[PDB]
Amino acid sequence: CTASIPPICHXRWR
Repeated sequence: CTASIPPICHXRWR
C-alpha cells in the first residue's frame, strides 16, 4: 500500500 490520499492497496499489503 502507498501513502496516497486516500491510501491504496494492491496486495497484502503493498
